[PDB]
Amino acid sequence: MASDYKDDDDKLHLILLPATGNVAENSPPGTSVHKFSVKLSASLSPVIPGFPQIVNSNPLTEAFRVNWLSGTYFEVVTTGMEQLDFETGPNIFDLQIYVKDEVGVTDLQVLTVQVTDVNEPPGGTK
Ligand SMILES: [Ca+2]
Ligand SMILES: [Ca+2]
Ligand SMILES: [Ca+2]
Repeated sequence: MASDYKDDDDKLHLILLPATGNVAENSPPGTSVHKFSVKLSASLSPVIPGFPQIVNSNPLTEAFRVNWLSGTYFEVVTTGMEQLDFETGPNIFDLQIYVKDEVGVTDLQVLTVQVTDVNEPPGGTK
């Protein structure tokens, strides 16, 4: 009926199956965690600034954003409103990302973000 039908073949989909992310704790500011690509639409029309979209996240975590590098290439950037601390406890969170083109294409995916403990500098507060 529909499930048997290859619905994916006759529709546009993102390049690089989603989705994983991993950075060395919150040590690097504004450093991309992972990059994802989108298949070129037949229309190939340009998209407005702020490529769609972050719909949800697994709490408690605030330090991520979407960076549209160009055309159909983008990556998630770390260190936003607040920084992430390993000592807090949580090390992984899933981000529900919604993707929409100008033509009206749609796709929802989950992006896991991992936090890795980073060693403090040899010099610092005594
Ligand atoms: Ca740590
Ligand atoms: Ca630390
Ligand atoms: Ca450490």
